Amino acid sequence: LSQAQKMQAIGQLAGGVAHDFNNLLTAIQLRLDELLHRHPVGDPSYEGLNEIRQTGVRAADLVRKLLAFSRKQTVQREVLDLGELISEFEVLLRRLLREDVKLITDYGRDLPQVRADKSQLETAVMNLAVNARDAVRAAKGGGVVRIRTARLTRDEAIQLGFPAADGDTAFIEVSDDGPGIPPDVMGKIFDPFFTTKPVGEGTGLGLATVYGIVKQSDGWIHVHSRPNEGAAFRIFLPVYEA
Amino acid sequence: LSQAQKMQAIGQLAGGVAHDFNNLLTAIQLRLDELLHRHPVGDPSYEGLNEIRQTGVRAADLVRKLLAFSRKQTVQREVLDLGELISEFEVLLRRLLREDVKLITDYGRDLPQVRADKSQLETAVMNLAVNARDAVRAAKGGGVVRIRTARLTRDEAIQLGFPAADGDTAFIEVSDDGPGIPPDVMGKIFDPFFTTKPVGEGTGLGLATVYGIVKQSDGWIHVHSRPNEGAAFRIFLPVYEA
Ligand SMILES: Nc1ncnc2c1ncn2[C@@H]1O[C@H](COP(=O)(O)OP(=O)(O)O)[C@@H](O)[C@H]1O
Ligand SMILES: Nc1ncnc2c1ncn2[C@@H]1O[C@H](COP(=O)(O)OP(=O)(O)O)[C@@H](O)[C@H]1O
Ligand SMILES: [Mg+2]
Ligand SMILES: [Mg+2]
Repeated sequence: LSQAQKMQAIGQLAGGVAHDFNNLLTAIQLRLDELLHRHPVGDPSYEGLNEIRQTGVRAADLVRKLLAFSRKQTVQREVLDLGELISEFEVLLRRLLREDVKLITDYGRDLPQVRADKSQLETAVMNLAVNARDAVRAAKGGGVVRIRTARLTRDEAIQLGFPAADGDTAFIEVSDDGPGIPPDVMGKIFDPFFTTKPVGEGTGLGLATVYGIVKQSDGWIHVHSRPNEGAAFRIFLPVYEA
Repeated sequence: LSQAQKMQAIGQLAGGVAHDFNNLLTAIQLRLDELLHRHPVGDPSYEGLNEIRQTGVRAADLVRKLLAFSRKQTVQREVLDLGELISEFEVLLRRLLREDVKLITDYGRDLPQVRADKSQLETAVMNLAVNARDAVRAAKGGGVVRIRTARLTRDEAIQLGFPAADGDTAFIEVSDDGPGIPPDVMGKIFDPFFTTKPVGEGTGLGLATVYGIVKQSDGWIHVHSRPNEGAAFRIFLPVYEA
């Protein structure tokens, strides 16, 4: 879980980099094949652009083959009671908060069955919690983290965050009383290695891990957060039956 | 060991790619800053080269931060008896050969103490063995893998393979009766993801793993092999005392 779950993080970062990287790479390929058309065989600039083109084909290939390997990781999708899951999380959740941070937990009606890798959801939810914990250091006394497990019908899902709800849906939400996330950053936030926290503190690994896990679990994740009025990360998973 | 040692491989590939990649990247940077000097602000080609330059600064950074994370892995350097190590390896070595492949094992005099991660050397030696096993499928009946644990004085080391021997030195060697490795390829052989074996079979992971482990262990690795007269991979580690 610090060894087996570092292996896990590598999976989810490798998957996200692969996405960012390949988009960048396309930008580069477009531009370079454009320059090659401008400055072909005869031009002094052709050799330099070609050498770059072919040396880039090589550097990209290594990266592609590494990322692809660096994912190839294993998951046990269990049927899990959603409530029973969070009740056992409560203990670590209590462990890492303490100090001041008031914690309030809120279990809804008719709490659904959900298909997922248990150890993954643990991490997902812990990453969110730790995030919420650092987001309220400033209030000392104010800080107030709130996690809200619940059911949701297709309609209740859409307004809460998830546009593409087929039918019923399971819902987790780690809220907080922090400063919130400015619009400037809200887009870049699950980006691998993105952080506002300084060099030695921040890594930018956490939410890429979360994003990957949610996506990995047939799931949608969505945030609403205003400036000054605290963050709130919400996870949506499909309900299970058989 | 299939989970904990996939994590291990990621370490050693990430470390090797990092090396190859950074060399490629330099080639590209040289050429691109040259083109920017040729075609500056005013030139139509300046925008395309700059856009490429800055989008490349971004794609490289992700890769750098991933590789650097993707290594950060853990090792227990034990003092290990060199002979006692290989005797327990004999069992897996016997496991994976069988069929035809004649095996001969050869334990030298005064068999030294060596400082290393046990599970790593297991893998290193298994990767070599599996390699030797596939390298003699063609003789059916001929194939003959030979592993040769032994001591070596500084001089005996130099002629066997290792130029930079301080003093005494521990020596492992997995030889075979295969076709050998042509000069064309001998350079590219520990390169991450390099293989001659076709797409579905080969991965090119094995010897990058080995190279990394040897280097990881204050160690030198060297091969002599002629065309037609079978491969022979040799590992040199420093002897231990305290
Ligand atoms: N609950 C929150 N409140 C305010 N800002 C947040 C919260 N969670 C995440 N962020 C912002 O999003 C960034 C990305 O999160 P993460 O991937 O965990 O980075 P880090 O690991 O450095 O915190 C953080 O660096 C932070 O700037
Ligand atoms: N004992 C050997 N005899 C002949 N060729 C070898 C031997 N060991 C390695 N090679 C060559 O070196 C390449 C690299 O080895 P490795 O990294 O294990 O690649 P792979 O995993 O595909 O075998 C092999 O693909 C093969 O072409
Ligand atoms: Mg975090
Ligand atoms: Mg191999």
